[PDB]
Amino acid sequence: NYPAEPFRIKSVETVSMIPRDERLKKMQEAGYNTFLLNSKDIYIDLLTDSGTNAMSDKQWAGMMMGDEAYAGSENFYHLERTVQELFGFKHIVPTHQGRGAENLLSQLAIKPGQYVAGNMYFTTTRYHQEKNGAVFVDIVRDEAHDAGLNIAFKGDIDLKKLQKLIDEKGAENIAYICLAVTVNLAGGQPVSMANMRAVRELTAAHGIKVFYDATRCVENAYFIKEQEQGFENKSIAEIVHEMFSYADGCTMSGKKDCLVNIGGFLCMNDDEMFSSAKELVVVYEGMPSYGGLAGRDMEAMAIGLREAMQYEYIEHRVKQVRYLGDKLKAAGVPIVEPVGGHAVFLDARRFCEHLTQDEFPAQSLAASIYVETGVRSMERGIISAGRNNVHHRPKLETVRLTIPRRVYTYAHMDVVADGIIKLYQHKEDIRGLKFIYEPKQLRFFTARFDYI
Amino acid sequence: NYPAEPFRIKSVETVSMIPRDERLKKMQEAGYNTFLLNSKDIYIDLLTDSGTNAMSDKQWAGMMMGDEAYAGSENFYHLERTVQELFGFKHIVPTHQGRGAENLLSQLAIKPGQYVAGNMYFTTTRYHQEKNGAVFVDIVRDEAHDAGLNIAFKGDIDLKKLQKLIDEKGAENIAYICLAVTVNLAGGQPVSMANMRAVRELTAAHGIKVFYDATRCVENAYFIKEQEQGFENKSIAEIVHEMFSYADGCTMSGKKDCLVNIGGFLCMNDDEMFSSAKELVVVYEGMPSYGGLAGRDMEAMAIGLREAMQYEYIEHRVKQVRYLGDKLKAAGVPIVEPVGGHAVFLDARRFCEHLTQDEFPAQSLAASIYVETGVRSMERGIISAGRNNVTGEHHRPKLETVRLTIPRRVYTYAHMDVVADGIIKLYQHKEDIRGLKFIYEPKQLRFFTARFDYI
Amino acid sequence: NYPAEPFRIKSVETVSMIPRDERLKKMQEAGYNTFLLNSKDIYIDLLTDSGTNAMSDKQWAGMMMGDEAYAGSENFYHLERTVQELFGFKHIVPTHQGRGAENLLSQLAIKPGQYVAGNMYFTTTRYHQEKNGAVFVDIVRDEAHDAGLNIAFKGDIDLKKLQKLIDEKGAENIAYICLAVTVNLAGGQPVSMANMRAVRELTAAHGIKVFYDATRCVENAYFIKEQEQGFENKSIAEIVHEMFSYADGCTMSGKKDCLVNIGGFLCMNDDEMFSSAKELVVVYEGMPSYGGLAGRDMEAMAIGLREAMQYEYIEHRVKQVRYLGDKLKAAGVPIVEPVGGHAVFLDARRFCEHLTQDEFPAQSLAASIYVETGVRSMERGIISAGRNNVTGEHHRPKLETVRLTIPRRVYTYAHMDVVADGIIKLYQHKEDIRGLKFIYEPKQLRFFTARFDYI
Amino acid sequence: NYPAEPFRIKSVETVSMIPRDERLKKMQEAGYNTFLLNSKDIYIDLLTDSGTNAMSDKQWAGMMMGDEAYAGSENFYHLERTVQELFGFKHIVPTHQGRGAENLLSQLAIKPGQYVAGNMYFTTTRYHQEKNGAVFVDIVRDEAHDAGLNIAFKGDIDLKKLQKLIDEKGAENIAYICLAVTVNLAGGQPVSMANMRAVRELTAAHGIKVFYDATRCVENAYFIKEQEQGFENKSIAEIVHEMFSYADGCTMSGKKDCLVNIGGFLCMNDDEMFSSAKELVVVYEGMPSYGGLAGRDMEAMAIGLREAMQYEYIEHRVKQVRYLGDKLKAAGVPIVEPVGGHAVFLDARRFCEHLTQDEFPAQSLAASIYVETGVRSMERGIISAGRNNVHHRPKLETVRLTIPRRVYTYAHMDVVADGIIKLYQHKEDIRGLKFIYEPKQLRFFTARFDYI
Ligand SMILES: CC1=C(O)/C(=C\N=C(/Cc2ccccc2)C(=O)O)C(COP(=O)(O)O)=CN1
Ligand SMILES: CC1=C(O)/C(=C\N=C(/Cc2ccccc2)C(=O)O)C(COP(=O)(O)O)=CN1
Ligand SMILES: Cc1ncc(COP(=O)(O)O)c(/C=N/[C@@H](Cc2ccccc2)C(=O)O)c1O
Ligand SMILES: Cc1ncc(COP(=O)(O)O)c(/C=N/[C@@H](Cc2ccccc2)C(=O)O)c1O
Ligand SMILES: [K+]
Ligand SMILES: [K+]
Ligand SMILES: [K+]
Ligand SMILES: [K+]
Repeated sequence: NYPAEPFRIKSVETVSMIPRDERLKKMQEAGYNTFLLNSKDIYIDLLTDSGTNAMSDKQWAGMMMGDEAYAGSENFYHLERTVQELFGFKHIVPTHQGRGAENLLSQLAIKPGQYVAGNMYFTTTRYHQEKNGAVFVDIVRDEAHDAGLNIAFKGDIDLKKLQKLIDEKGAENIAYICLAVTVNLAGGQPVSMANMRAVRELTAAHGIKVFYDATRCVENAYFIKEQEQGFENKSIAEIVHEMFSYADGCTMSGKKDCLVNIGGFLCMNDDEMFSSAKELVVVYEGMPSYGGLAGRDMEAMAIGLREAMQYEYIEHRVKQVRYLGDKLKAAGVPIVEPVGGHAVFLDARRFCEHLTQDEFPAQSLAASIYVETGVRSMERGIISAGRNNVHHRPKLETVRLTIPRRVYTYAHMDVVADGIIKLYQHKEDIRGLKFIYEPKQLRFFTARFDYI
Repeated sequence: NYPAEPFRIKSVETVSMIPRDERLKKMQEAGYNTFLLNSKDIYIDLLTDSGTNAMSDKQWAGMMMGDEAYAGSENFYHLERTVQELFGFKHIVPTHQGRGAENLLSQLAIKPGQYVAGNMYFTTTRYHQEKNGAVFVDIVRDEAHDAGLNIAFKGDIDLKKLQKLIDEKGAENIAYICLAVTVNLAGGQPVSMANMRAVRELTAAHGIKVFYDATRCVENAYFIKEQEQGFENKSIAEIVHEMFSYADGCTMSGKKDCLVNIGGFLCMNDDEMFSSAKELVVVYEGMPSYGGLAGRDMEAMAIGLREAMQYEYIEHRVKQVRYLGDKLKAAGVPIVEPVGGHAVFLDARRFCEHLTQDEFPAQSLAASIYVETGVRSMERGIISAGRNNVTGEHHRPKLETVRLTIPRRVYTYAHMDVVADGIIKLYQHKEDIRGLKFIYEPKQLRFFTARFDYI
Repeated sequence: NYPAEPFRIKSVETVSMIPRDERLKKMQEAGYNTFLLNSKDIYIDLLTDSGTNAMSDKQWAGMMMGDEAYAGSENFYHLERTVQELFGFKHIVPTHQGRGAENLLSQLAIKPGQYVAGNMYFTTTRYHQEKNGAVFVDIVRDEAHDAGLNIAFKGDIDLKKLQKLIDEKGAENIAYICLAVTVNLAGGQPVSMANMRAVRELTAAHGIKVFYDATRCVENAYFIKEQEQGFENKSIAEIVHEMFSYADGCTMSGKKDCLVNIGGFLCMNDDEMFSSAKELVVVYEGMPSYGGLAGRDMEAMAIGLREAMQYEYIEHRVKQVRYLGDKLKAAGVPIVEPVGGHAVFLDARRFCEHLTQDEFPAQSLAASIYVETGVRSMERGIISAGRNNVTGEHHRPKLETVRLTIPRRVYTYAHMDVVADGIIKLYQHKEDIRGLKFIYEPKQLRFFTARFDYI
Repeated sequence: NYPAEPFRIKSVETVSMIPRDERLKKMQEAGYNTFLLNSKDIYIDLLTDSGTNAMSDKQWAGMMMGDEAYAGSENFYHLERTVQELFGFKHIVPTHQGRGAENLLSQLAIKPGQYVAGNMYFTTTRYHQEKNGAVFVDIVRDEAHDAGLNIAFKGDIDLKKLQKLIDEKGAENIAYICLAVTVNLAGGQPVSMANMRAVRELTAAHGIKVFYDATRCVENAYFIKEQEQGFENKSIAEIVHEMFSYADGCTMSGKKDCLVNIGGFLCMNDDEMFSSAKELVVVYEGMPSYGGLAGRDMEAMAIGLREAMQYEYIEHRVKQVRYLGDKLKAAGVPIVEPVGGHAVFLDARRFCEHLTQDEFPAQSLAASIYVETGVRSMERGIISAGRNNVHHRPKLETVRLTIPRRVYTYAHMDVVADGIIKLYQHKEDIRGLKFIYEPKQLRFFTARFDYI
């Protein structure tokens, strides 16, 4: 039901084990904002799965083989051929991480006033689209916004919505479709191959380009192998390769499914766009031959992307997340369903119905969770959705327990679940928050609170 | 209760995950001898807790700071200060691992014909004692030889036996007392502080030296903290320091409780013996300032011994082993009791009570465990006992066991479940396990390269 | 005098050692464009001193201690304290390297139509200034444009030009002064402390901000210690701290003087600009607590910046480059003078005075150097200048040079001899060097992938 | 004439650069014994080439791939096949370093009262021979004991002496011939292939076994390629393999020519001796499958032994030593000739003729050299030769400047030479030593002196 880790522990990261009374003072020193906690005071850090992964012995051997040459590095060639083989795109440009690739794509592929349509959006991706003049259009199925609705492949694009956008706006005014795998904001929900194929067919008939946000494509491939009829006999690598065969290019944060702590890249099949991409990468990232990465990190990412294709690794990755979700759900703790590939999302408005929204139940729930167990989590609701000129009220008001790859055990998942549940058994005791410091911008990062 | 890992995974070691049918072929190519399996074919390797530990990020940082100088390495001085602080001995000599320290001690402290008495024995330790002319005497409590008896501090020396030896042989004819912590041969059983003090008191009244085999002294310290009344407010480091205050020196395999993959050392308080040890170490190991270790490894061992003093680390280490024993015992699987600090020992005589010992039930059980789970375990039964080469008969040990030896910080509870679930499943059909026979038996060291086939 | 390396080799990087005939084939397969050679085919790679440095054992120990947390990493706090101590700025934001910091600064500090004035320019720096609407003005001393003039502190800003700009355009229309240390385009020439103070004094009287391009500020500090009277009793760290006391902030490529393979940062004293920078860094680089770097790299950069303050290290760094220039100059080989902190620039116009600039003498000289020695160098001449795409004509730079760029702590004087001996041998038969012509020219970034063949 | 380093610097070992006045106090704190100096106070440490080498990036990648299994390690199999391929012996037993292999060989191959004959001897090797009851006989050519005599292949065995030993003692009373390559005590002097072939032919005709001390066999192979007629077209690896084809087994300290910081092994062709070796290694070293080494060190040594076969590496290794020797000899500094593979040996009785032997000119010369430059060196004369029951007066009274592999540059060699020469230009100023502390045993290690 829940497989054991398909690897051994090679080396350990020492943690402190400071007790509850001391954690309380550390939380109070952070003004009750988990973003202000220091890493040295954290037992289990579930802020994000981005860049927090444990590398393997083979990756660390590659780390000693960094060819740091400015051009012509063996590490660059290894990453290049690995991505060409596993993803099937003609051209690759490394970037220091995913939002560097998004910066390049959005400048290369958007004319001001055009539309970018996607299955929901991610913060940085949509910023770079809009900064370059695009209008974002959400074409995900309506169900993906219903947090409790347990349906498969919730990340799928609604073809009816895409058709409507083409009819109302015209194909020439659509810069591209942005298809993300998995869909982070919906809870890490996967996209079916049938949907990628149908989106490809409809866009190609109109000459519209498709670019993937590939950041968790291996988790997505696992959901396809597990749940999409006809893929039970296909390897993860076969599934990944077919996925990208329905795309014109992709942006990738290697910090996610390539099992590294830094790294990303931009892929594309078009030669002229590749030429333009090489001119632009020099401005922001570095020469096309390293893209703002040390040689040893191009090497680690090449090795990690291939490790991620191992069935047992990605099965265990996803089922470990699922174990945390299953234990919370069996206790009645309200969560986004179905559990996604990389995180369990608490529904904090359901958790703290005794507190009003304006008392910040997600922030105070995250604070309570650290004090009782030593775990940090992130905000994924109104605050992240931004404010609107004419707030950006989201249906998904979530607190994220984000699982780094290969870092934690099921016993760590139990510490997390036991603490969230023991809190949930006295849920009414948790206390609302009020600001005592709020900056104008990026407030989730440095704002400070106190109890009402 | 079983605590969560008081650490995170910093990096992982790749494993193959081959399925049962392919494990059966690897087991057959190994002649059904788990000692012959390739490491790359093993998912969970419980052959030994020696030298198989996972180091920390701080140790690996130390590995980048190896001062490889032949004499005067900063890493030696760090190892020296650390052992002087944590164990309290005056002098320390590094050795490449534990049996190199034993070689030195036995040459330094034994005159031929003298007796060495200990709480049971370990093979390398006793060999070096006997090779240098000592006669071994077991002075452990009789309870330690009852593998089913669930009692605390089973490793304790019987003071009456030690008193008896002093009276019959004479104090001047006893080279030293060899007190091991924990006691490996009894299943990893701890020694109480009460016992260490009484032994120190009795030997000191007669001028007799006491040297500890300190290889799992931190596991031992945890049992004292957990179970000896009056130690509940003492830190692991306090307990360790007090333990060694009752010895004249020690031999240590860092490969066990110092959380490293190689390394050991010899400690002593006597200045004259220290001079002689420095003269001998150059013969077998290296200079007194590196003792057959790279500078980076003295550094890793210095850091790891200090890491081992963290209460939550050693609590979890010992309770992870206990989890494995508890789950087996709850399904009725026969094991040595109580569970020791580092391993669970299956009682293969009872597990395979349809087989005779001449059909090698421990060897066969270990083969079955690997086939069913990808877990390697060690035969510790008639095969490892060897054959009497005077008579040609097997040595027939009372203990016919399979050792599930747990490396420190390498595995999780889910790995422990893989081990337990597969053993419990084997146990539910234990009568189906077949006997083995030799098809190749070397003259010596037969457990290492012997090959078998099913009867 | 040329000091010995004030370090030992801890580990080496394997190289192939292919002979001349096989180097000729690799050069031909690269289309005679050294930017196209494979790193594995190069013995001594002098393409750039950026990101190619050798780290120390202490830095590699830091690499094992990467706290990879998304926010609040211990490595960030270490980098923060270190830069606050050594540079003296109030606020620091990591960026993945120097041009990421430049992107942020130019967006934060420039209103469209304003002027940015500097001591010459660097390509990425000036691009981000112009992309955000600034007009660039060169206020370096006229001497810096005379490549043969052997004078000290050639990088100094002409205070009269800065005064002239303030009077003609108005102080409110100057976004900031961009003072680079050293000045790359003049050959790596240093700026005097006297000049930094005078610039600070003049700009402060008008409310004008000053930001340093601090990429080789430690090389710059060494020239001040060596050649500016009154600094002979000052430590490198004292000089560095005083330099930055005359700026409102800086952009830094750690890939140069912080002795790392990746990393950079943005510094400033202004609280309001710091808030805005924290809002912008999330757009392009990452959180203010990692800025597009792994935790291990913030750690390595923190350790390396502090290592760079050691006098003997930077003395040897700069004198190793000087050794290369001196040996070339003594054989009559034409170079930019005086030699800068990080590179020797061959004057390929004069070296190949039998070729026209349209025959690409720098590109060809660099191809010849690799064939004869296995040394890679960078074309910094008409090819890198690019083609005017409005008119189709080459951009024709006054400087037609080959850059021998020296990575820090990677090479020895014997490697410098390989470079010099081969160049001197080429020079003794310089008339034999052939012109090149395009056989493939990309529309943009032509120095990176253009291919050539001999005329 | 002197090639540049055939590698780049990947990482540096930080040193202090403390000046002369501070070095003087550190030397005085060491009682004027370089063995008592702390490594952190040393710029250039030339005490020994044993275990002090710089590893490569590929070796450090292998260090991250340590398979620490007690039996069946991939690292063991790699070392095993590498040694079988490069040395050609049937069986290999790892040991933690060379004297662990000597302990095994001497117990396996010596009956009490038998003779072991060799081309000179080394300290640990001869101790293990004699401890197991053998009588040592030196059968090196007489010239090898003449330090100033510049002749090629000074390490060669005198076949006339070997013949005499067989005739006087009888073949059955000779346990084995111990042939070392190079010969350390003679100054690192090489042995010719012609001599290894002739020793093999004579011993085999009498049934006498030959075991090599292989510790610097790659340096030896370089001397053969450079100087022995007919080997100029042979690769280093071809030469090494032919060398060991004239032996029944060998002891190897990997700490020397295998380019590692720890490690060694015992090789042999005989099956019964291998079986006996496996039983004995368990007592002293570890199981035959790791022999007292971590897996990662078996890996590093397998990689390093193959790196040592690169012609340009070993040419530069030897010529760097030769450069130091040439610069001293051009200044009139008296040295052992010809310069050997691993060290330059000062002749300190010729250097300090104004001081008597009993004033310890070698010790005080080593002290002076550290104070003026930051360099440590070792004693190789009477003190190392031991005392005799009925001193062991040696013709070779040498101070060794021992060069670790891949650690230092020619500029470091110049610091060393310039300091020894500037001393030699005022040689008469150096001051004799007297004991202020002398232990009974191992006195070179901890004894303390003062100036007369
Ligand atoms: C689907 C998807 C992502 O999840 C993604 C990064 N995720 C992140 C990191 C992050 C970014 C912004 C605010 C908070 C946290 C996550 O914590 O979820 C990026 C950017 O990649 P980058 O971080 O490598 O620039 C692109 N697409
Ligand atoms: C020819 C030869 C060697 O040189 C050798 C080691 N040399 C050493 C190390 C050493 C040993 C004893 C006293 C002083 C220094 C050297 O400094 O010269 C060994 C022992 O190997 P080991 O050190 O690996 O045990 C065997 N044969
Ligand atoms: C109580 C005690 N005292 C001394 C030592 C020696 O230390 P060292 O020389 O190994 O460092 C050991 C180590 N025991 C290992 C390794 C082993 C040894 C022989 C056969 C199989 C396995 C095991 O129990 O597996 C020990 O447990
Ligand atoms: C004075 C000065 N200011 C800023 C930067 C940017 O720093 P960063 O973004 O590289 O970290 C640099 C780095 N210069 C490199 C790299 C390079 C860049 C373009 C073409 C070729 C090579 C070179 O001189 O080789 C610099 O020298
Ligand atoms: K990270
Ligand atoms: K090991
Ligand atoms: K780099
Ligand atoms: K060493």
